[PDB]
Amino acid sequence: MLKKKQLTVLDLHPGAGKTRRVLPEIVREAIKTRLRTVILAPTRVVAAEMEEALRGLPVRYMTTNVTHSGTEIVDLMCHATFTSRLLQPIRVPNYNLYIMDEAHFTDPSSIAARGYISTRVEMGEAAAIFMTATPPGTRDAFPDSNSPIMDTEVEVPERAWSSGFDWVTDHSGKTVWFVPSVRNGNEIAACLTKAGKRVIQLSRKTFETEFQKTKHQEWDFVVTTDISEMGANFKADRVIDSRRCLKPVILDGERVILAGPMPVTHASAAQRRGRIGRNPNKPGDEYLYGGGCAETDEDHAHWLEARMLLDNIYLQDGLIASLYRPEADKVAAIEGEFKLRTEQRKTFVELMKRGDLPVWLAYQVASAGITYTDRRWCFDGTTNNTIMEDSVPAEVWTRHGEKRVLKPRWMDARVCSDHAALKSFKEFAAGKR
Ligand SMILES: Nc1ncnc2c1ncn2[C@@H]1O[C@H](COP(=O)(O)OP(=O)(O)O)[C@@H](O)[C@H]1O
Ligand SMILES: [Mn+2]
Repeated sequence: MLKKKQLTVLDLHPGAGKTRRVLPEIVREAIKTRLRTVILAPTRVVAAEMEEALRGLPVRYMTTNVTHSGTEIVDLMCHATFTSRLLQPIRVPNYNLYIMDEAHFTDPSSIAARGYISTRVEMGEAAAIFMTATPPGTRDAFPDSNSPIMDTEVEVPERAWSSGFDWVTDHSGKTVWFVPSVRNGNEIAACLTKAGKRVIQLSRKTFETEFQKTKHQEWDFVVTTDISEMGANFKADRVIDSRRCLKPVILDGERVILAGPMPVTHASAAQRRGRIGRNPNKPGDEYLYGGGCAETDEDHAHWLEARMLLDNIYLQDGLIASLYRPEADKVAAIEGEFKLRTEQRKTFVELMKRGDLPVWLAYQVASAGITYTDRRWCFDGTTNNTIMEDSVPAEVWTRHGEKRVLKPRWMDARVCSDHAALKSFKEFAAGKR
């Protein structure tokens, strides 16, 4: 059963073998029946794990080993690559079958991809399989696992501590710890180091290049933000979960703020817990969690950002894809209201890719008719848009040979929320990329 007008949700529990056992079964059938197929991985790390599982099968990897093949049937790329080529003039094949792994990923690109795909199925042109243990709207934070898990609600620290949390360091196994922000992770990683622990810190931006150290290095703690929910694999016996995240929120339609950490969805909680309990020979991995879950995530900027991407993907004349139905009421918008014309869309795409700016911010710049390399907007905003570093106004040497205070016309706190984010924006403002 692969060629019909239907979207299948494959929702086996974490570790049941969606990526390693089921996926190759589908690819083999799609190859056999000559079905133009795309496989969508959330990250390059998952893409490499798919390659091990798919070795032997004719798959065209559109990901950074590629050897020429006369078989053109199954493509594999990241969610974000898929959506990006759909925004670009580059021609994306009209696949008969879409296979989305980790189809709960809530990056705006993944959300937009699911909207595009569900619209193609809804119109009779394709089939689709969404692989995820935690489909949108699940209220089960404690699904089944391969091995029994010990769940404990505790007070989870979010700052350095002197006393009160001895159970954290009095543990000899390996721990994955989900923190509410990169800054909080830094402060916690320094406390754990002080106590004689070996700590690796991961975030979404560093995940691709630094996750590999968790396999070629000795560690006691992985201190990380929510990137590791989707398909990160550690050999850990314990997960510590604050169950909270900073959330980017559009305030008064004019700016994005990072709103003070707010509980995660049951799906996120389930996915974090799902990093352990995966080995049937090891009962009693521990899931220690800091608070409750909430499904009130409509204030997250990524729902509107997904509409901004989807308004810019052509399907047929006068038709704009809707969000995947379980995600469609998360955002109030006018369909098409973010559609840019051809040259501004180009700028939008390039501000998001080489510029490395959040979708919301790239949209403000592109739709103002600013070209990609014109950085005068990073300095000409209102004084409440002044970016601080070490409690003083940040400054850069501009491409016009002047020292200017960083003061963007549109303010998005995600570009100055941590040291790495701000360094990156400072180089963008100076014209260095
Ligand atoms: N490199 C590996 N070698 C052997 N077993 C693995 C490896 N990676 C994962 N597994 C195990 O295979 C099972 C299925 O994993 P996976 O297909 O990723 O599950 P799912 O996609 O359903 O979350 C899990 O028990 C996992 O621990
Ligand atoms: Mn998987």
